[PDB]
Amino acid sequence: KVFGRCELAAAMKRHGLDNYRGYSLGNWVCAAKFESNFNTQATNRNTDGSTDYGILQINSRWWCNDGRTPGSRNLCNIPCSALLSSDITASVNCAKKIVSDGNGMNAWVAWRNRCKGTDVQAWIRGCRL
Ligand SMILES: O=C1C(Br)=CC(=C(c2cc(Br)c(O)c(Br)c2)c2ccccc2S(=O)(=O)O)C=C1Br
Ligand SMILES: O=C1C(Br)=CC(=C(c2cc(Br)c(O)c(Br)c2)c2ccccc2S(=O)(=O)O)C=C1Br
Ligand code: NA
Repeated sequence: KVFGRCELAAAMKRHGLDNYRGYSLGNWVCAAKFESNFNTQATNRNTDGSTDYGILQINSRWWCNDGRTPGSRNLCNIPCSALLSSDITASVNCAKKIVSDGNGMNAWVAWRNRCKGTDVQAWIRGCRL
């Protein structure tokens, strides 16, 4: 499923992502735009041999199990396949685990380079929320 910008914002808010850990909703929409262009089925290999999955391009070295990444931790306790569903629940729950501690949304390079330090509230312009 390729979500619309506001469509995704609304689905995220139905899972309480708005202001999760202090990150306003636009941060997550901005991250999803530049990670996956809003496509839940996006998959992309990395130079370390891990792969990123789903609308937030969550990695298989640390977060999900894809059965082919040496030394994977699966800290979200989920098959990476689950992050490709049209239902964003699994991606949201894993994103919440990622942001629960550590470097927060800095786990996403795209967030750090494209979203951090900008007015991310622009990303929910014109969205009924
Ligand atoms: O900085 C990088 C970046 Br950027 C990409 C890549 C590669 C690559 C190729 C494909 Br195809 C692919 O799907 C992905 Br992901 C990466 C690559 C290129 C030539 C030979 C072997 C690889 S290898 O590393 O894949 O063996 C290597 C370095 Br170094
Ligand atoms: O030195 C190389 C060079 Br150059 C290319 C490639 C690859 C590759 C090659 C072709 Br051709 C291609 O069409 C695609 Br896509 C990827 C490759 C890259 C990453 C992962 C798997 C492959 S794999 O496909 O080789 O398993 C690996 C090495 Br090592
Ligand atoms: Na894995």
